[PDB]
Formats: sequence, C-alpha cells, structure tokens
Amino acid sequence: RKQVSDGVAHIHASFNNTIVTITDRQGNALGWATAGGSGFRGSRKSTPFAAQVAAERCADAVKEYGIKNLEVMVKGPGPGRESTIRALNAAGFRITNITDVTPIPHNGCRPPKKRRV
RNA sequence: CAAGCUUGAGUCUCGUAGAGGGGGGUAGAAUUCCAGGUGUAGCGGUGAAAUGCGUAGAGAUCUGGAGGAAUACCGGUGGCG
Repeated sequence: RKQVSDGVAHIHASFNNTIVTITDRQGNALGWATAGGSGFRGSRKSTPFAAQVAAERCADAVKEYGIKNLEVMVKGPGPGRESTIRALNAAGFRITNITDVTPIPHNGCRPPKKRRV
C-alpha cells in the first residue's frame, strides 16, 4: 500500500537476543524480527545463526514497502553484529552506511554487582 | 655564665609543576521515569528455567519533557597530600 525507497536497519544486539527493526528515515517502524520469533529459545536464541534468520524474517516483512537501499545502525555488544549485517546484504538490499550507535556513558550510572559463579 | 661564628634551623626576592583543601557556577554522554508518533507478538532473564513485563499494544524505533547521581577518552609501578 506504500512506497518508501530508503530505509534504516536498526539491529539491537544484546547477549540473549537480537532484534532487527527496519524503519523509514524519520523513525517510523515498518517491520521487525527477533531471534526468539524465529523458533529459537534459550541457548540458541543467542547464537550468530539465529541472528541471521532474524534479518531475513524482517527483509521478508518489507516486500510490501518496496525498499531498495538502507543504512545499518548497530546497537550493542553481542553475537550478530557481524552476521546480521551480512544477511541483509545477501537478501537483496544495497547498504549505504554502517554505523555503531552503542551507548557509552561518560562515567554515569553504577552497574550491578559482580556475579559469583 | 659571658662574648662570638655560619655549615643545622629559619625569613625575603623570582619562577615551575601538581586529582592539595574550601565555596560558587557550568558542559556533554548514559540509566530511569512521564507525555506523545510509527509498529506487532513477544520481551526479559539463565547453565537451563521460572517468578516478572506484554494484544488494556510490551520489547524495538523516533520526537519532546522531568529529575538525580557519576564524570568515558586523556590516565600513566603518572602526580599531589
């Protein structure tokens, strides 16, 4: 029901999960996939493979809007930075930018206790 | 006890470095919450789970606002006390 042309892949790479979210150039979200959505719990949720499928499962969900190009913003540490920025290429978009937008405090807020494990 | 001396101890002159102390302003990043827009089924968490949050629209994403605390990089068997 629409055109957009130019979008923005926001990949959010926690340790437990990845969320890819494709959005247009001014913030408004079109589609999203998670690792947990793609049939993966627990150990397998995390992995760089189930980051991939996340990408696809999302590049599938924006045939409708008929995107050609996107920028990739990457927010976080985890596995599926490197994998997910490759599975948006090979599922048939052009990649203009790749950004790292990971929050670093300029010493700010006290984190939680060390784990004893 | 008296009289000295200048090397110990001090005073003055001029400079240099410094997270030394006390009071007053101010900057940017981040977390949390609040009010919106886009959006849809999960999120979060773990060794693996559940309790927990979510179709009363969460998480993701963008805009605006509040507030408190701490000051990335510099940063160093560097420095001051």
